[PDB]
Amino acid sequence: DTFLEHMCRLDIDSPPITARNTGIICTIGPASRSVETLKEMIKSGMNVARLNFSHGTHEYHAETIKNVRTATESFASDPILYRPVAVALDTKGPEIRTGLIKGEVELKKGATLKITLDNAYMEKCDENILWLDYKNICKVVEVGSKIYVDDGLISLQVKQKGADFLVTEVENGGSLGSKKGVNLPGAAVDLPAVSEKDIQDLKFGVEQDVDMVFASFIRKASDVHEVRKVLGEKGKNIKIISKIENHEGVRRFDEILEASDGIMVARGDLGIEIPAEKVFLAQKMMIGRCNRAGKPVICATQMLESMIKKPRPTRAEGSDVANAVLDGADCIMLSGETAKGDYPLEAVRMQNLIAREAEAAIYHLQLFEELRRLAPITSDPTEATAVGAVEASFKCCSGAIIVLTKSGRSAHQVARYRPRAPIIAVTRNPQTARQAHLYRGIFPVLCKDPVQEAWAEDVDLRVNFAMNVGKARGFFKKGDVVIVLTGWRPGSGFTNTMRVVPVP
Amino acid sequence: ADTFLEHMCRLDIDSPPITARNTGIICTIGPASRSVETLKEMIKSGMNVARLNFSHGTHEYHAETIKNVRTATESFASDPILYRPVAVALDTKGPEIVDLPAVSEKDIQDLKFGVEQDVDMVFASFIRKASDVHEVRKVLGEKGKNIKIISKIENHEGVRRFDEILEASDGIMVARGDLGIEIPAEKVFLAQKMMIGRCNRAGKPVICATQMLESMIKKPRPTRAEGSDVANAVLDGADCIMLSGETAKGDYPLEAVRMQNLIAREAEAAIYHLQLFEELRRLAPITSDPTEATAVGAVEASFKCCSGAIIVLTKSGRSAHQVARYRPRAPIIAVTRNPQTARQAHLYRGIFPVLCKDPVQEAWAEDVDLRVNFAMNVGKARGFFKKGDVVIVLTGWRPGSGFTNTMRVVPVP
Amino acid sequence: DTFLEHMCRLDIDSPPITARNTGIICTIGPASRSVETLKEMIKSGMNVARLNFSHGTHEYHAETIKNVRTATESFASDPILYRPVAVALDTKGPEIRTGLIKGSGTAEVELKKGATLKITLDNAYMEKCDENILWLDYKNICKVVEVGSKIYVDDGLISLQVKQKGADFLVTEVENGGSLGSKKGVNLPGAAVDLPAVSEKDIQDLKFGVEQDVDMVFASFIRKASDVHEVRKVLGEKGKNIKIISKIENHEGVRRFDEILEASDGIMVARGDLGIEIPAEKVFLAQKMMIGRCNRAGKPVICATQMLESMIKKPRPTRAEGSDVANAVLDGADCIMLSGETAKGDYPLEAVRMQNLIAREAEAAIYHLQLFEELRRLAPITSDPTEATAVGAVEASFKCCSGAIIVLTKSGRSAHQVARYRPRAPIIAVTRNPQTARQAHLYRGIFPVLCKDPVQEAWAEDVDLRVNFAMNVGKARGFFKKGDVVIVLTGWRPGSGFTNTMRVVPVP
Amino acid sequence: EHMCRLDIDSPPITARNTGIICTIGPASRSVETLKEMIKSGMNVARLNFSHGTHEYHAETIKNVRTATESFASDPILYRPVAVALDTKGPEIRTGLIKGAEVELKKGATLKITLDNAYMEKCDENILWLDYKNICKVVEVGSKIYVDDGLISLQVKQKGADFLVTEVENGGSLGSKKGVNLPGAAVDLPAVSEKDIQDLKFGVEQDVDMVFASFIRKASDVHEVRKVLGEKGKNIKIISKIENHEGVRRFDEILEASDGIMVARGDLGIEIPAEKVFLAQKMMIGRCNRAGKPVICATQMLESMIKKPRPTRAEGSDVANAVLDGADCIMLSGETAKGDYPLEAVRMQNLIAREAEAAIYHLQLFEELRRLAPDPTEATAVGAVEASFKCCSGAIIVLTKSGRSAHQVARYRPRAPIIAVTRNPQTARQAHLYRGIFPVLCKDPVQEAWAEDVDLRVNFAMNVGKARGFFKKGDVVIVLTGWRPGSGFTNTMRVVPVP
Ligand SMILES: N[C@@H](Cc1ccccc1)C(=O)O
Ligand SMILES: N[C@@H](Cc1ccccc1)C(=O)O
Ligand SMILES: N[C@@H](Cc1ccccc1)C(=O)O
Ligand SMILES: N[C@@H](Cc1ccccc1)C(=O)O
Repeated sequence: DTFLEHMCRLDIDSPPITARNTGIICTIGPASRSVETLKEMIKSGMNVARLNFSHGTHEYHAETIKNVRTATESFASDPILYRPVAVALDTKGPEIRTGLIKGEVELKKGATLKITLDNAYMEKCDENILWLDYKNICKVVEVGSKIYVDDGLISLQVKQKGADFLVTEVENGGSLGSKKGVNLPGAAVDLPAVSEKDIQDLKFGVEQDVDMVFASFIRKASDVHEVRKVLGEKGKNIKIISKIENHEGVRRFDEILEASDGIMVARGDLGIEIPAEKVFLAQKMMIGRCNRAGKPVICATQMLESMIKKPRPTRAEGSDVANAVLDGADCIMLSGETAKGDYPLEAVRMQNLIAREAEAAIYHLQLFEELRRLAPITSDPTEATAVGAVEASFKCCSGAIIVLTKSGRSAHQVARYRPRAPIIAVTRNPQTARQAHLYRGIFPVLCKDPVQEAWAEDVDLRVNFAMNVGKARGFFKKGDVVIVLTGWRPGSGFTNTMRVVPVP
Repeated sequence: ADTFLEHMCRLDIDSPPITARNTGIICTIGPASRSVETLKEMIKSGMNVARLNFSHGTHEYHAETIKNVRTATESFASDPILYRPVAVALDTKGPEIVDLPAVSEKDIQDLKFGVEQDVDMVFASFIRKASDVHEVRKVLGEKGKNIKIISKIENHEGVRRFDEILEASDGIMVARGDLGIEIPAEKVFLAQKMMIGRCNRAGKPVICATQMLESMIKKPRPTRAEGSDVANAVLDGADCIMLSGETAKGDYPLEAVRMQNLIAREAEAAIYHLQLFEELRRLAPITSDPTEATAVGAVEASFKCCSGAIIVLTKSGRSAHQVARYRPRAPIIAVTRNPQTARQAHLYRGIFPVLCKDPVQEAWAEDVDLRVNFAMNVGKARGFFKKGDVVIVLTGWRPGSGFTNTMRVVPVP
Repeated sequence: DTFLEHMCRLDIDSPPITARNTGIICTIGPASRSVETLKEMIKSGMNVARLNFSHGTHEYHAETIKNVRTATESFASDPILYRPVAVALDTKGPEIRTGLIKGSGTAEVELKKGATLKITLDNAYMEKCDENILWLDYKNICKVVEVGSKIYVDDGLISLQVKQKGADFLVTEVENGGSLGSKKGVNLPGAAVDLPAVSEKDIQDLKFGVEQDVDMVFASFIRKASDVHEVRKVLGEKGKNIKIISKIENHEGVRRFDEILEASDGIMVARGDLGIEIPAEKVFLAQKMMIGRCNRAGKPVICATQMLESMIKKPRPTRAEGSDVANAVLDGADCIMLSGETAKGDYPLEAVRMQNLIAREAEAAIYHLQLFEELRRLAPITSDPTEATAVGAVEASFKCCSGAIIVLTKSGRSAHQVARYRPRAPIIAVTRNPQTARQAHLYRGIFPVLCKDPVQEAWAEDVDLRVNFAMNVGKARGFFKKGDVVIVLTGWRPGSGFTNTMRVVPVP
Repeated sequence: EHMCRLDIDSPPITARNTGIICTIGPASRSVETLKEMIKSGMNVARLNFSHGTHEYHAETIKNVRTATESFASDPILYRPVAVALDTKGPEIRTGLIKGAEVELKKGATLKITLDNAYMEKCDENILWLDYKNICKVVEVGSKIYVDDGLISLQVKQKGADFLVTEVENGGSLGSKKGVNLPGAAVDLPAVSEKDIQDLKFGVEQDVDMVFASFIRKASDVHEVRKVLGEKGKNIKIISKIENHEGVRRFDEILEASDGIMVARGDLGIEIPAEKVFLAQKMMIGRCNRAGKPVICATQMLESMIKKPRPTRAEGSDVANAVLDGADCIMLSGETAKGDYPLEAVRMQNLIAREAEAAIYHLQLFEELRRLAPDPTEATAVGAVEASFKCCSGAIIVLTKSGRSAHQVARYRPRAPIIAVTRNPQTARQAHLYRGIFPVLCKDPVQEAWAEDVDLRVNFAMNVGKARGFFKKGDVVIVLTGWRPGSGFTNTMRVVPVP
């Protein structure tokens, strides 16, 4: 009845029998590359596998994808318990990176550091000289500008502008390693959004059959469509997730969202570009707008960073990941925790626990009450059935909303209204089953059975397939009642048929 | 905005904060912030309550600090319009290494010292049950009966028996770091949200402590994860935010106070006051106490006739406290001649307490107008409202009233 | 959003664009028995034909019923524009009547105000009544009345108060004076009269209704729940599908309304003779209470008597009658019954036309959204698919501003449960059962249509044909057009257990 | 819905919140009868200036005030009684029957004449009326209605000074009966010479309200306001809507008028009889939205002129007027010339008290809140809002001009509004507004302001406990100013009943 009293009833000693509705995306790297480890990671709750193309070769990532798909299809023998695992391609984009250390160096406060463009010191960086790959650096920043190196752990101040160099004073010190990312906040970064390397990697994704692309450093709508053109006709089905990681992306969010399939909120990279006391507002703004438009939103960076070396996360991390879920994030991404961490499996397992516990603190009723009031007054048959199905899901105490779909668009439209009941998406399309994980609350199942001659025989077969899996995952028992969404005729165009069927 | 989602959607990071910072700021005063000149700058920056950790330091050491807090505070007493009341808190040591005594021999000595030093509130450490709260109440006695007891939840048993503690206490402190080692980390946020929620329902203050801005001890800027951690705590419905080592021994104490003001004022824009009040009105037991009736009616009017503030003429503070439990968007200007209640009012979120130093007029009605006019001048100076605006004034009916039942819709002169 | 706003922007110069959703029942007597008149009455609005079995023999009514069906089936050649006409049998019921005054049945004796009068059960006085002595055919008068009770003679014009009780005699005091004729109705306010639910004639009349294949029975003078089941048992297994509408005619019927409603299919509020029993300042509350309780239950309620009585002699009704009928519609009544206006009056056609005008004007004053909003919260929590799909269809009817709700029903039940929640859009009940199409008129909002097409062997095609049939009628009646969107409720597979399927379909 | 919870056996547990206006004629003129009428529930006494001399009405007013001030000994039980003046206006009236009523039969021929020799010789064949310009404004086929529309005539032949009509709807024709000409450009002045003399007499008699007959446009109300002028600036003008143009140009009339009377009987003749119920609901609704009193008149308990008990159709009609949101309901011939005048007022009190049980006050308030676009208004909303929240027994309002209490009644609370006033005229005028229980304070003004309020609140608290509005332990809401000689009624205090 009230959100306030809903928070008052939260018991920590009471185990949560609420399904972990958010999708877990894991960055696959050197520590989780093997087939055997991936098998366990899928069981723990991995839904999407991210491949970071900032490092490694095409051949390296090709073997990674093979290991991901081998571990996934090891459960294909049992379609009742099978889980679709999506493949993701994270682009490098316009990055500025440091060189190599001669022979990690320790930087002291107030010390003079010379950032050069001379390729003689490319692989000879020390406590005095530094090299980076952005040739137009002295043309974009003036005297007094702040240069951030390695997650913004090392901060510099330009004392004097040079020709092919920059004289900087160290404000924040630390262990400066090789090949580290460089940030220039408030600079006219004139690097292309889609570099020549990005064009190579994006086309490789088309050939490796990726389900989604995480496009880095997206600043405007024209950037998104440049990624759309590179994917072309053969990659028209691949979902483009635009990563917001600077101030311009926050400023021009409306045009980015309207051009993109989804948005990734990189809170670490954003925290360096914009002031720290404003990042929480940007996260809550961007997630809320993605909820309004009904497009997937992923939270990345600074999630469980402590789990790279320790088998347990801290308090602040557990609270921060949970608050992202409460904001309305569809997915939450693990970076170095699963990529190169000492405890990759535990990083996935803890994420399942943190997200599942956050589910109890979500007041679903209000979300649907509010989303239907902003839902445009339309006569769209699918949209009217989507509202009606979620409306009926709350009133019938429904175990699930079974949605029969080919494209996924009808199942995605149900997810927009955020129901308590999990949305079982029945499909024969393997890609749309993988891509369904981007959305919160959608439980995708892949029907392997052939298309039945009669239309009614096919629907009842797919409904009974979803009924079996829903009972297997404990969503609903025998005496429960669920909602089924289908079309009316073969080649319908609209998923407008809603029926309230009791579970056999 | 008609919608909480719409309220989140319209948020703009480039837009300067329009709403004043309703959250309370509590600072641990130690070696770094002990000096009068530093304390003066913290009061200007936004410090409301001064904390003294009795885990270390002698009674001589703390009495010198309390004197310095009051030396810094009373320098602003020259301007009654701009003067800010600063509360003095006493954080008791608490038994450390369970049926260990609720109040140790040192704690009893420290508590009685607080009564002598005229402290405003006690942060009772390691509270596990209701008998622990009553034992602290016993030590304070009749001389410290107006001192507020804020129970510190630090263990698993503190969470399990929270309801008997809250009813007995005057307020609650969520020690998040201390709770983090006692219970699993993936559960602390739920415990934090439950406690803050139940405190909001009860009408009793709630404070968030430990692991707020720990990085500001050595660095002049916080990590963005801390900025989120502080903001969400405020967004849960917390009244006050407590800084520990950032102000006590850290290298950047003044910067920590200013950063606390910036985060909490930014988190203020993400708060939906329409939902908070409507839910608190529904869940509240329907009257029939004339004050609770007038408190609800005033908060509803603050939205309906779009008021700039709620002026409350209170003596003990309880009236402004019962208006604060319903969470209005407009600030609650609590006018009082009592210094202690002006100091203790910072515990409640949304209250701007002002100390009236004017003499009591022989005619009651004239004294009310004088107290109201003072609140108008303060409100205009703080930029809460202007001449054209309308405010809601709350008073008692006659000299020596048991109720604050009188309500006035009054245009600003 | 405001109900007051609706009243503020009402215009009398503006004709009603809102459709008349409340069913019209007409009594067929001497003035309207002719097929030609019955043809014109169906055109004007008539939905249900009422036969008053209080007068006229079985032979007389059988011709009228035949005449009603002759006039109805003349429009059968066009399935799109055909309107089913229901047959209603109004029973005579139990009635207390006096004897004859001093011989002849035309003789009339004056009665003093404040004088003593005696009532006897001795049958020797049955044709020997005067100023002092009166006779009643009710043999059990003494055991239902007590000292100080009221006895009303002839439509409540003569009131009496009993002073002393006996074994089979009553001495009474006269309060209301006037002339007293022979064999006239007697009323007992607040008294639990134990006359049998069905009279010996009613047993004959109810069996006759089954033989004439009636749709509904207006069971007269219902006082308790067992009275309804008495009529039910008489109609038997053969007349199980005949709807029983209980008539509330006295104080006991109002007091024991809940048990009557839970035992009946519908309710009739006969305000006229109910006004004789209970005081005038309480009749309107009884009317508003009973109609409200019927809406919550989801069972039809009809208002009767004192409707357009002036139209028996005049071509136009009075203001008070126009407002009285409109208020009854606004209370939430499903049907509105005409008595002497259509039966024995001078202007039976002008009466049916006027009823269409008032009931259509009242529809504008009704705020449809609120009716559903208050009925949604009061609906007890149930996981029954048939009721759960019904709430979703009415939810969408306001959401996507639908032209109509198309319901494929066989027994009527599916359409009834949708009508319970009162949507603005009409409920087109597509049925193959002729009786279902006729009985549906009892519910407000239901526009029944009779599909005469053969059952298509492919189930999906049989639905599409019935849906396209409703789509054809909907355009013809002007409920919706090409651009509009409608809601369709169906089963799932041939011989479905529930009507669980709902569709949002555009109009071709 | 609380409609299902209604019970006819249980006595009404709520006060009769609507006002009762009774017409005073020969059958209720006496002081003895008037006393019992005030006891039975009469609030406003209407004087119909269509009949009787100025000498006749002055004695009637005297008798009303003599009967009212007999209860003045007990200020707790005292009820203020208002005096109303109903103007004649543009009326058309028949002549006098020679030799008594004549029988008019359907199909017969009746001649309408303007001959002054025939003005007192009216019969079955010939009939005289006072409208001298009837020939110029009426046409062949036009309908002429006589005696409140009971008798109808259709014009068959026109003449220079005569009209030949056919009797369409027959009946019994009395003397000096009212004549209607629907759809005719009646060039009779809105304010006649008699109307000027009657209004000036009203000011002389110190009347509280004027019932303005046959108002078609806004300038008709302004013309009445001019005749009252400076001396009668505080007399409330209630415009009667009796014709079609009054409905068409309603928004301009309401703006110029203090209140509205819905003459349903006259309206049912001038417009189609079926569309009247919509007009009644529209005019009441617009009056409730504007915060001005609306009265329902004519065809209330008409059968009570002859019978001691009304029909159920009359009871259901009178109740529905209240249920539409009417402030007052007026009796005409039932109390003026009827055989049972006292019983008519008692039925009125019963019906309106029973109809009160079927009103959902929370619905009305939540709807009137949103349509509202000032400290006095803001405090008026808050008082009604709180009255539901703390189940208040009453809303006590200290008022001088009455406006403060009128602002409260506008939002239609469930709790009775007790208006404490020292102004006698505002105490009498307060009956126009629904849910306002006016009470006249005759106590001297206390030197200390807070003392004057606490004494007045105690006076209202004694009245409320006597009327059964509340008791010890209940909660009331008090509305006052802040100081003596103040602007706004912005003070709201919640006070428990001792
Ligand atoms: N789609 C995710 C999360 C999820 C689980 C269960 C129900 C709904 C969503 C998965 O299948 O793992
Ligand atoms: N109570 C705190 C915060 C606050 C400011 C302004 C209004 C309300 C609350 C203070 O006065 O400093
Ligand atoms: N069922 C009635 C009334 C009605 C009309 C239109 C829509 C709904 C109901 C008829 O067919 O005439
Ligand atoms: N105004 C009328 C009716 C009324 C009675 C009681 C309460 C409110 C109104 C009177 O005082 O007599």
